Amino acid sequence: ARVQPVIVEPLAAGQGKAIKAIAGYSISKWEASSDAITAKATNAMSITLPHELSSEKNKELKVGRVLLWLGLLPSVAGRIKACVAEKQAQAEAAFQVALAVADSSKEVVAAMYTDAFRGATLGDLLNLQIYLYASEAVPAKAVVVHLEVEHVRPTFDDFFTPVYR
Amino acid sequence: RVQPVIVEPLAAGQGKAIKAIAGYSISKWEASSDAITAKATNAMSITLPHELSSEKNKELKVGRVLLWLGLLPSVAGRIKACVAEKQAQAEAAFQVALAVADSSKEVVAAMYTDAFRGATLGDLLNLQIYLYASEAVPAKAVVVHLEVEHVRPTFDDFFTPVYR
Amino acid sequence: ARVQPVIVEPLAAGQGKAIKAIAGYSISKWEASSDAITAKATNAMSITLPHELSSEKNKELKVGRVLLWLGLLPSVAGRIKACVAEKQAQAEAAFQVALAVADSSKEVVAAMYTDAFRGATLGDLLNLQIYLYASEAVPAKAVVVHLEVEHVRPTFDDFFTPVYR
Amino acid sequence: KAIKAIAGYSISKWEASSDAITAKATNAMSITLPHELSSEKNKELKVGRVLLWLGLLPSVAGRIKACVAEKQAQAEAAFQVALAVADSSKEVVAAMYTDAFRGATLGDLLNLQIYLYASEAVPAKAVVVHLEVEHVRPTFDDFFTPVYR
Amino acid sequence: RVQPVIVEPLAAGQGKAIKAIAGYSISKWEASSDAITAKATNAMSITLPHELSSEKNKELKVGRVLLWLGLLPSVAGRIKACVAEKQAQAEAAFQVALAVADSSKEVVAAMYTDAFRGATLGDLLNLQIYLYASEAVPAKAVVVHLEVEHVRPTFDDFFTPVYR
Amino acid sequence: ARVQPVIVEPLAAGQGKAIKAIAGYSISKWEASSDAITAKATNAMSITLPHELSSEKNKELKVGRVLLWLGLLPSVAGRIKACVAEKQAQAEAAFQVALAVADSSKEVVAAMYTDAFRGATLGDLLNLQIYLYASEAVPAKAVVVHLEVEHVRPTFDDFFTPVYR
Repeated sequence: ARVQPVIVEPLAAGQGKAIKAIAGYSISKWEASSDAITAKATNAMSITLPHELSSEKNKELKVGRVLLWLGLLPSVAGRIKACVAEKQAQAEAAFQVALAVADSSKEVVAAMYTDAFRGATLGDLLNLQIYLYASEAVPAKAVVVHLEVEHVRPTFDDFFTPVYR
Repeated sequence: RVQPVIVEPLAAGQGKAIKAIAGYSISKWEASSDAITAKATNAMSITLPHELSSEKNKELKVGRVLLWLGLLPSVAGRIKACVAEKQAQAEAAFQVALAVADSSKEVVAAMYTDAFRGATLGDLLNLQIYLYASEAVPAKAVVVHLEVEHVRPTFDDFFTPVYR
Repeated sequence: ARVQPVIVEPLAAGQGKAIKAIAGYSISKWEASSDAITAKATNAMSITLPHELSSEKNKELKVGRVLLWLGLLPSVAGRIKACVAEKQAQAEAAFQVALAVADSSKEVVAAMYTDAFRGATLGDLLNLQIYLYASEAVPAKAVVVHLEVEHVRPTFDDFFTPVYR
Repeated sequence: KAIKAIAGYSISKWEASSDAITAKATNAMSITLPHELSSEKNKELKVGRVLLWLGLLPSVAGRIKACVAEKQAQAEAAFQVALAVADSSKEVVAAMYTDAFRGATLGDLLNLQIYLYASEAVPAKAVVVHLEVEHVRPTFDDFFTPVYR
Repeated sequence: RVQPVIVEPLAAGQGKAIKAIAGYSISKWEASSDAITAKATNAMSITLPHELSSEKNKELKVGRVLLWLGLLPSVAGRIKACVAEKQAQAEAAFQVALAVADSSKEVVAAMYTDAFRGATLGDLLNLQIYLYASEAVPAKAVVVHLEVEHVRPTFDDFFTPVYR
Repeated sequence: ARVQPVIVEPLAAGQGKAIKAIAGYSISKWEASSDAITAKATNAMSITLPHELSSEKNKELKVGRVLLWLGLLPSVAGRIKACVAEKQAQAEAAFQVALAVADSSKEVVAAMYTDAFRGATLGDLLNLQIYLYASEAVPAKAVVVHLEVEHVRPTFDDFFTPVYR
């Protein structure tokens, strides 16, 4: 005999529960500037490590969630899709095998790849690619990609480089 | 088992207010704009108020912030705006940006629940807002407001000492 | 481990919790017929008191909520916006400083100005204006505006005019 | 100390403008209600006490008088069945029908008529009746109309 | 029997502050002047601030008030100022006046502990201050301040509702 | 029915309760030699930091009271006023907006700016000026100004400069 009536708050952008990561982990933050693409063409673009993460310690840690949210040039126009995937030698087909995929057309331009990699070594993402694809041609450096990732906190980025003492 | 409900449509302006977290204040002000043509992105400096710009309060610890902008009702098309540090490239700011204020969306407000917490008002001095527009806009047709808050200056206290 | 599944009743128009005002107050009801407007132009239109409310008692009461819901000529066409505001000398800009604003385009053609005036004297609304604006030209007397307001109940509209006895 | 209305009752007032008026002729007219309460929601409310009293533009010679009555045929005679009668000549011009309507729906107010009788012609708008009917508080007239107009 | 003491000289500005009576605020502002010649008495309207002039707060109940004026340091001679309703005669206001602010006296401040209590800000709109001067004064050489206070507007609350 | 009769000690100069600062703070002491001024003219004169206080640690501490007591050349003659204020671009008007102001004419040639700055960063006083004004022309270096200030004690001016060991 329930009939509880709810009100629904419109939600201001940026409002949100934010989701901080499970303990012992530390989300890092870094970028990957886009290249200009031919219209409807789908270029691959490789995933370099951040400077600090190229260190030979951390290349074998353990990675959990991956969150690729795609920013844009504000006045870019067309539909745009992007996703992480295995190093395929070809085109779209990474999308047809991708676990998840971002879209410009739907409110949240983001994708979260939980379970996709937990828990790989951090260094092995070098084998991976992101993929980018757009309905329309776009100018270069206009689709920056903020993929984000966490790992067990670099336990021994604790101290100064010893030299000297 | 199923628990049927009934959505109540909700009119503009009647939503629950967000109280400031305790011990704070609010400090609204305006920041009128100019021009913006085609798909250019004009940038505006923020500008501190009357009572504010004083060395007493230039240190205060900013908390959350809000930035809703109000269009002239009859402006054509779609516009967006954001807050970020003086990027050398005007478009670039949106890319690092945490939130925009899309006009197409049902509600034109962005707020940064974090991002500015623990910050000096003085740092907020050099912190451009931006605009983008798909069309043409007659000058000062658009005027960003902004709630901010900061721990209350003792300011109120009692009066200035009578023996000035 | 929750996953409570809800049903959503479609809601018939006019259904609703209605919201009666906090005690001691009494909502009044009155009108303000619209004037014909030039297309895209934004005329001001002044707020007269209702006959009974012009009485010199009530002009100093205390006003709480204000609810301006905008009715229409059923076959009026274009986008229409309306809002109460300070007596600006100019045009749209009252909208860019208005706390709230009605729209034809969104289900609820209404706006509720709680906190906007609580608690002014009832008489001081004379300083205020509503504003009206439309994407398209409209015929006169086609956009009647039912702004509604409450106040402490007129404590001494209790009795007959004494004359005589 | 005026005679305040009992309990939950709520007085509500309105003037009714007059008309042209010739000497000796009884001049009929009809009460026609505030629009606000003329609704079907509340025409069916229970009336209690009612009284009319009528001001005059000061420069009107001669006596004038009025009353509320049922619709008539010869009209003029209605004073003879009138249960009270306001008059300029009288001490207080007010007339009070405490009893006569105390039980009525406002539905019958619609077919009641007020009458005017100047002795000699008086210019239009020089007389203005005011009614002071009284009735129960509307149940609806408290909570807002639902948002979804 | 005698209870010897020892007066402590007290430096400018170090006196005990007067707290506002509880639940209030403070609302300082300026009111710059002009001219004043010979022994004429120029009159100035008070002028309500930025945030103030809004129908929400035009009713608020004013409490006490303070009015200290600051001379340009090097002005000649002696000047006085007061607050009263628009007397038809400019000199006359001092005569009904409750307090002046003499310059010759050690401390140049007048305050009206009562007199305005229970008053609307709106009434305060029509309420001239005055000046008098024994000499000549270059324009805007003198600038009355004024503490006032009024019950706090809820104003702070939380933010404007996000759905503007 | 009180009528307690008091005696009043004349007070020798220098006698006084002295006022030491609230704990954790440490008053510092430093100077600012005056420049010659045109009669009745009011020059600004900037506030440099003391040598030790220019250190990049302390420039962000917390400042409480400020006490500007003005010494003089003993045989200087005229009326003299001085005050700290905001960096105005003009003349006297800093006095008409100054919270407090010293005077030669009244026993205590001093001013204490409690509440004026509590609690700014120590470094931000660089934006401030003192102002000086005199009824009569005065010779240079004749109106030295001993403004004094305290701050949280420089917590880590504790140790020797490490070099070496």
